[PDB]
Amino acid sequence: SLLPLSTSLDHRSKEELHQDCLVLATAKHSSADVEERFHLGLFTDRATLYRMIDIEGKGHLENGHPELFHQLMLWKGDLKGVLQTAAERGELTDNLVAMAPAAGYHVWLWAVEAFAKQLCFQDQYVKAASHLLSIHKVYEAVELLKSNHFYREAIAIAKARLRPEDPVLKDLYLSWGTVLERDGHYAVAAKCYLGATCAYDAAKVLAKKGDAASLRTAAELAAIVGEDELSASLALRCAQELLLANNWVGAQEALQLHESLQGQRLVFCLLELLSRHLEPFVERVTAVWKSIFSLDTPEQYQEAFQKLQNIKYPSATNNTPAKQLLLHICHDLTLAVLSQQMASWDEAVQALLRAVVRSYDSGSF
Amino acid sequence: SLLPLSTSLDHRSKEELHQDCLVLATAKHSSADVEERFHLGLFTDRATLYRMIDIEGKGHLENGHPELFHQLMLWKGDLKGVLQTAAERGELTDNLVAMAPAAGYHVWLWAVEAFAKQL
Repeated sequence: SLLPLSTSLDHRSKEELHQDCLVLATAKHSSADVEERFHLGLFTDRATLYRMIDIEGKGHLENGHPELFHQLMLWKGDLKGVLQTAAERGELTDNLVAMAPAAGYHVWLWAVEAFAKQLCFQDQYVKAASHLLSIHKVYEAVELLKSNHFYREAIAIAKARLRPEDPVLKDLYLSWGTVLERDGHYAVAAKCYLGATCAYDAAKVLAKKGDAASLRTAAELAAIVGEDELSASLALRCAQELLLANNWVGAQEALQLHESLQGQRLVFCLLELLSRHLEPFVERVTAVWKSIFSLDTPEQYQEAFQKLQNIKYPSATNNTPAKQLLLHICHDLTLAVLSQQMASWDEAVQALLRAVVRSYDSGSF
Repeated sequence: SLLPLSTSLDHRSKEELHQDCLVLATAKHSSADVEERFHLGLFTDRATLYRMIDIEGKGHLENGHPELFHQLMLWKGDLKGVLQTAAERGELTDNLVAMAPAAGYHVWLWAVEAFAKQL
């Protein structure tokens, strides 16, 4: 058990025990004979059981039980010495630090501070951070935790200690988000940026994913945080990225989140009509605009055109997939069918010529 | 690890994370929607991550890890309460008594005296 050597050399032959008793009688009544048998320190005097305990401690190596090794000094009473020598060999543990304040408060503080290091090299940074929290080392309990690549617990501790207006918590959010940027987890990065009371970059990091659903969610987030033009740009960008597989009406309703993409809405209507034509038109277009989009009056029919003539697309060279080529052609056709009525036909014929030239240029027959 | 529930309901589908981000944006800018998802307490405010930690603690029974259960209150800061309730259920341990003198000397004395009985 705790003293295997004593119980081993205490159940010997009866003659051995008789000799031990004789030696004890000789030593008690008065002494190099008692030195050979250390266990008589249990009965002889105080100066001998100390040596017996020391022998037991140095014998407590082969069984790998440093807890009893360090507890024996508590019986001897040298708590300070065993605490000091335990950290040097990397043997300080929770058991030893339990009686750390027995010798004094400063002794306990030294014990926990030293145990923090060993827990650091023993992949126990959470326990170390808790121990630094014990002496109310609030600021230090988070820097090592985040440096050890543990941001969730660090932020939890910082919020538990520090008030929300503290400057040493937003840095945790920004650092965790920046780390997550390269990891490809843009949603949680946007969450971290949102929690850092700076949502301007949250929409951008959410949009950085590139998926149409991610683009739309970034648009909605930017609308929520008050970035109206940013949300409008995000919706416009998700519009084309939604049209690839089979989605036409989904992008039609996605363009509705802000009241600045009505021209894009009626252009994507032409996209749908031209795509269906691949399975008159100039009047069916405006009829569908009147019916579905509920825009039937010359009044706004001009101001819905002036916002569509202000944007220009690239030259649309030969090397490009036909999708955005058709999108640009249909946008120009929409501009033509707009300008054909409220003004002279010069703009209509010019826009029709522009559309036909764009279609011809990119080798598209 | 220490918070299996958070890392479980934090690696969900991308649409779920987008909805969580939308709810966080709605709650930050001003709220019964944030109550359903407790992990937003990590980002929302102080009054919510306390409830998240409490939920984690009450979920720390099925895995049989009372050490983390009692360490979570150290993060929350109620060392006295966790020390007092640990002895009643027979869960006071060497780890808990390590930070016993953090709240005070008499607290440590009570902690060791109570741990003596359980031992």
